[PDB]
Amino acid sequence: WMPAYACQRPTPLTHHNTGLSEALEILAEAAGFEGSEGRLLTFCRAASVLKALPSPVTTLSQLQGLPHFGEHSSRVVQELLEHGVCEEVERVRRSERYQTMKLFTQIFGVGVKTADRWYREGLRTLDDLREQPQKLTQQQKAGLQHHQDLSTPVLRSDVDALQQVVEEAVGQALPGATVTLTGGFRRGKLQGHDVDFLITHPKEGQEAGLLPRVMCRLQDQGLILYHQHAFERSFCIFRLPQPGSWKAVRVDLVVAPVSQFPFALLGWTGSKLFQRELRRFSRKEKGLWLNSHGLFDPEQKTFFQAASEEDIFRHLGLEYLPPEQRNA
DNA sequence: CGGCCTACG
DNA sequence: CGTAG
DNA sequence: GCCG
Ligand SMILES: [Cl-]
Ligand SMILES: [Mg+2]
Ligand SMILES: [Mg+2]
Ligand SMILES: [Mg+2]
Ligand code: NA
Repeated sequence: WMPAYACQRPTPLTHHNTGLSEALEILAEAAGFEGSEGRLLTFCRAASVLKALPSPVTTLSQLQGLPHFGEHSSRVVQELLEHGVCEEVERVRRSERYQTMKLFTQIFGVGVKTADRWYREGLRTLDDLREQPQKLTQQQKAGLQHHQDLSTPVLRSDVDALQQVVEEAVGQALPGATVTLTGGFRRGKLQGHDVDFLITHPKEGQEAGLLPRVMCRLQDQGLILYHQHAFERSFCIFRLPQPGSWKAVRVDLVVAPVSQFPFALLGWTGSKLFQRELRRFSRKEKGLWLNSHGLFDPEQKTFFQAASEEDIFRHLGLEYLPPEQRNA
């Protein structure tokens, strides 16, 4: 009664097993910091199964038969049910390795590999990093200078204001181009740590060269605190107005041709785990190769045309899930 | 045991 | 290496 | 870590 892939079941944003899923997610995150992507995936998948259940797990019996629950994830849940805490989870939470890797990887421009190297060198705090700016990229310098603002949640109210300013620049860059809110806010989140936008134009080909024109215009309006500069994804830090001041916010801008827009919308709406699971399902169960540009049949050597996300779910033999049910 | 999503900057 | 969902 |  519980399918094995997250793309085969609705997952709402709020659910009935929040504490259990959060614990499993700590173990997933810690596995990622050690480079164990397989263990990360299993703990993420097990967490997501609990998000999709219709009521709280109250007894270990209720895990029997659920996919992605083996000895380890079951023991975590058992300890939480019996004692309200899991010793392994709490040991990870208080560990210097976990806390420092979490802090470093949260920096824009720093991934697991950089964070791990800094950890092995003995670095532990952001001020440690600030004291040797020679070992930092321009991107990392920006991420470090803006880290405090970037750690503050972006509210839905902030999103609406940002969308209007992006639409103004996009309209001058290319009249008729459109801006669609994606990522977590499209799935119904009330907060986030960034804002994701997808830009297209109804006339195929007109979107070529668009993103540099949009970036130049936002830069000229004084709104860009940082960006990496032909391109189609821009990872920016924007100046967002606040009462009597402003704050830095991460904004991602993506361009797609309208022929690819359903695939880009699907990919950029997420969740991350939902999309990994959907691509895994496509390839392993249907023999089709999915990305944010299209869906390829490698036997016929043809690309599926899609005019909607609904088309893509139908192509893959899956019941449609609206964005609010993709919170795997 | 092999596999674990698949891109772009 | 970083980034994204 | 789990699935097939
Ligand atoms: Cl692993
Ligand atoms: Mg986002
Ligand atoms: Mg983003
Ligand atoms: Mg992210
Ligand atoms: Na980072």
